Amino acid sequence: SRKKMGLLVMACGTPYKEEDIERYYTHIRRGRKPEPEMLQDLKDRYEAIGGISPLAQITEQQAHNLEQHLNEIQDEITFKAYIGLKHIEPFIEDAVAEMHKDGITEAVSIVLAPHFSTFSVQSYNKRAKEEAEKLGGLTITSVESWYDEPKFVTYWVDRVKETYASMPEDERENAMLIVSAHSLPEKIKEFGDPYPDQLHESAKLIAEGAGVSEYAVGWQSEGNTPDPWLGPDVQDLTRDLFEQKGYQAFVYVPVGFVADHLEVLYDNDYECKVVTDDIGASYYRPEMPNAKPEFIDALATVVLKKLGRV
Ligand SMILES: *Cc1c(C)c(=O)n2c(=O)c(C)c(C)n12
Ligand SMILES: [Cl-]
Ligand SMILES: [Cl-]
Ligand SMILES: [Cl-]
Ligand SMILES: [Co+2]
Ligand SMILES: [Co+2]
Ligand SMILES: [Co+2]
Ligand SMILES: [Co+2]
Ligand SMILES: [Co+2]
Ligand SMILES: [Co+2]
Ligand SMILES: [Mg+2]
Ligand SMILES: [Mg+2]
Ligand SMILES: [Mg+2]
Repeated sequence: SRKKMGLLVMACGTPYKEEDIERYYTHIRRGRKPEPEMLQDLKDRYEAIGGISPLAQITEQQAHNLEQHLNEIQDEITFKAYIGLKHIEPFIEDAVAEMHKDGITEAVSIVLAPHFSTFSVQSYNKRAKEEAEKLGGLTITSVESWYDEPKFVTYWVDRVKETYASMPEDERENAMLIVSAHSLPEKIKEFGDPYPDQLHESAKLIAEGAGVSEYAVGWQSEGNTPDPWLGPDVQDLTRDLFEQKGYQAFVYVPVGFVADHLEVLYDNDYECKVVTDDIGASYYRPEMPNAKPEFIDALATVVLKKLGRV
């Protein structure tokens, strides 16, 4: 008799259509509606990267493929996936309430972001556990980080190796690897937040496995509050490294992100590409994991290790 468990898969969320941009960004901006010029700019950015609908499908495909793969690779537990999002429905609290309604009493959760931080992961896990306590009769064990799962490191190692192998010889010998995640306010350091240290370790592990001796760590997508954010930003970092040593190719691995959305398809593939085009360097950014089987198997291993079953 297989034990039934909920599988709570958490992520940032995306709009589902253009008419959701206003409410999604209002939520991100803590209740402040974007001005009309910003709404129009955002619509244009989503159009430029191919549209909203495909981006909105990825978390669903990740959760569905993870549920089915976990149920196939072991015989003790039957998982059912529930998606809980930060900035649009279904919200984290909606997902926990659905688990409770459906008779789930025991769940494991994972955030689709590999590094722990106090701003994101800790907040998602605390929200899920508080809703479970309010409803009663349900407990959640939560994954806190997974950047160091060997199967996840290997996903990026093999993509980097392929990109370097594809380069002309002069590029391969004069290239720079930039490994990045979403910036946060520097003030997280007051709490001892390990997020920066974990990004640096991701970068070390990926460069090491791929045999890439020249690499750098940067941040992207910072906000505009007056307090300093973690830097350097990838755009400034790229230009500075070019001025120092004249690299002919830049390879971007935004390891903090696991799915296509604006902060990769725009903040790397447009904003960093503007800089590389300006300095005459080639631009490379290997594929995001999305719902590919190699990545799903890494996530399933993370979950089963957390439960002590591997
Ligand atoms: C809020 C937001 C946007 C606009 C974006 O592109 N992304 C991501 O990639 C994440 C993880 C989050 C949150 N967002
Ligand atoms: Cl936590
Ligand atoms: Cl953990
Ligand atoms: Cl951790
Ligand atoms: Co247009
Ligand atoms: Co136009
Ligand atoms: Co199916
Ligand atoms: Co399937
Ligand atoms: Co550093
Ligand atoms: Co952001
Ligand atoms: Mg319409
Ligand atoms: Mg750990
Ligand atoms: Mg920006």
